[PDB]
Amino acid sequence: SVGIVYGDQYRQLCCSSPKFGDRYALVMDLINAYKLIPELSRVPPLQWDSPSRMYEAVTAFHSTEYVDALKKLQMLHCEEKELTADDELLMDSFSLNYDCPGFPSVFDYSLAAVQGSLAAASALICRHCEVVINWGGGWHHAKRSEASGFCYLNDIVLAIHRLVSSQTRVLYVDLDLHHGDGVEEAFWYSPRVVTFSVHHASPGFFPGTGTWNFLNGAGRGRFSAFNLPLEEGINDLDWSNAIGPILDSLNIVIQPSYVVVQCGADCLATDPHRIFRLTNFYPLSGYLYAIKKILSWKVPTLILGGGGYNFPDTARLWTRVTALTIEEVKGKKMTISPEIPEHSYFSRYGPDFELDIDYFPDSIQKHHRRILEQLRNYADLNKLIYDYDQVYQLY
Ligand SMILES: CCCCCC(=O)N(O)[C@H]1CC(=O)N(c2ccc(Cl)cc2)C1=O
Ligand SMILES: [K+]
Ligand SMILES: [K+]
Ligand SMILES: [Zn+2]
Repeated sequence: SVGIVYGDQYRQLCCSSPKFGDRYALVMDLINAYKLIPELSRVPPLQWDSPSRMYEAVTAFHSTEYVDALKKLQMLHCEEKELTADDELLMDSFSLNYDCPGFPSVFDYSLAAVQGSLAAASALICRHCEVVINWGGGWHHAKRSEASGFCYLNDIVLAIHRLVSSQTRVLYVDLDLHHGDGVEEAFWYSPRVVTFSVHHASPGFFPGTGTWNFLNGAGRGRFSAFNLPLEEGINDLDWSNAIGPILDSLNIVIQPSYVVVQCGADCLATDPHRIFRLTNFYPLSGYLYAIKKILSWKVPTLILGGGGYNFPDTARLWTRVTALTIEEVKGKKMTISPEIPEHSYFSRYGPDFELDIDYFPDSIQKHHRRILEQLRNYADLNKLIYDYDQVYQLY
């Protein structure tokens, strides 16, 4: 069973932010336009018995003072009440400013992603679903006491905490254009959550981490945080060859109980960032290559969204990821028309109204040797036994 998180209230909240507007509606409506919803099990967002239960859940990671501030920000924006100088200073102390400003539903909006991803984790734990998709989740930058990169609450960290707290190891794979710093930091000292981010890094590029400083964890979590920074311009094939052996080696050595994949769509060639040149093509899209490989491991998996600022092309990609997941999990052939079906947001898919995006297409060897060494160090530190040459052969 492949699950997907949605709901009427969830849709309105996921569409209430100024930065991401109606992206989630385009995504879910295109999935619906392609007749995928009857193939999927709807997973409703988690709700709580009381304010105290909600607060307990969110402060499993975030600080009480930060959650207090995020609630107050919504309350202030809920009225005409412009912030006092003291309130501005309070918000600044949590980076609830500039790129992460307040809006009338900022706490409800960020809490909704947490509700969705926690529900997804529970459905995996109870084995109701083999894979769960949450295209309203994936906010990998939020820190314990700091908003960052349009992320206010870290739904990923809270979902992973629910998985490991259910011997359990989690592999987190972050495919976003940006380094998954918030998730990496949360599990820096934890050997049982191994994090792996592939991303662009360059001077002045957000958030700045995930590159040479390589730090890789600390304490009992030493060697447990993996990173592969790539230069601008990389295409589907080169990105696939860069991460492919790393993914397979992580699965062999870690033997994870769960995999959590952040599938931010800002690596697409048509994203306004214009840094990587990945596609959604399925003849092959780097995203689909990676997701297909992860799903072949037959490990219960959470697939999350993230970045993606070209909303129709994000919808194009995530619709294909959803169909691929159905096909790989259920063994059911999926046939998506190359033409965008008529539906509410059909006019947004100009100019050609095709499902393919409108695009025409040894430093990594050193990184591979470095990561192989780090994997061996992780395995030694943690008394894990693994076929050294079967893993080296992957590269
Ligand atoms: C969780 C994924 C979506 C939101 C975060 C993310 O992964 N995004 O896609 C980037 C895009 C971008 O340009 N930023 C950014 C740049 C500079 C500054 Cl200062 C703050 C934010 C992000 O956070
Ligand atoms: K990433
Ligand atoms: K870790
Ligand atoms: Zn991003």
